[PDB]
Amino acid sequence: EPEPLSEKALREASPAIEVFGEALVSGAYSKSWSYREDALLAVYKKLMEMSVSTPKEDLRNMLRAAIFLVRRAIKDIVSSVFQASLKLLKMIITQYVPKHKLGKLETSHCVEKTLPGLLSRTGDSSSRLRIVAAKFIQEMALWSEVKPLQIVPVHLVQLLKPNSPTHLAMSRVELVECLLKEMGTENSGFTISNVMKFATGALEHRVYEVRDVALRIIFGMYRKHKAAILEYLPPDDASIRKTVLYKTLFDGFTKI
Repeated sequence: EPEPLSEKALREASPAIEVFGEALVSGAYSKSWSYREDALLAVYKKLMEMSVSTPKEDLRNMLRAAIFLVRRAIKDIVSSVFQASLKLLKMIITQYVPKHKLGKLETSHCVEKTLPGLLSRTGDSSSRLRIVAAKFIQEMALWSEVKPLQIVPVHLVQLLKPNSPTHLAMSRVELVECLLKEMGTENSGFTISNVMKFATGALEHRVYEVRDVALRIIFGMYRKHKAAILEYLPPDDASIRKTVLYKTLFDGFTKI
């Protein structure tokens, strides 16, 4: 058996316990990584095998309990556990919700409860994991169930603090750059306004490599939206060119 749940865990995981039983949840909370992976794979199996005749309220409660466990496991240091959480999350969004016609409110809940944690992992000190997490976010943004919600792009363009951790910041600017290229600004969630707010914010970041991606984003936009971009930025003059970024920006525009 997995070790007993702490008193803290029993109350917080009550809805999950109600749905899956204490044994499974104890596995999910176990200090043993194999018990955690097994628990998540068991949740995957339990949800996949739910008959369509299951009352909708039960199916919703089960989704919510599964997402509770997913949200925890997205933080896992062990790759097999993290991967099982992604497998489960992708299944809930792309298979379970549509199978049971639960509605896009449930899809929204899945994304909103997990995206912040997924984004956190893109700040990991190991490149392997940063890439895994960012690629999953990229794929989730483009799933047919998720794209029309316009959730992912909006989350990605939220303020980036100038002192934010380098790996986290780099992953964020690269995600925006990548998804913006692929999705554009029509019905995606990205707009000239929210991209420019994000990118110009990122230009203040302390790390050159971060600012450089922000410049690429702006140059990309400028090619398509010259007037809007120039109207957004401070006006070009001799004084502002004393800062290297703006010299680069405005000279770059003139090069384009």
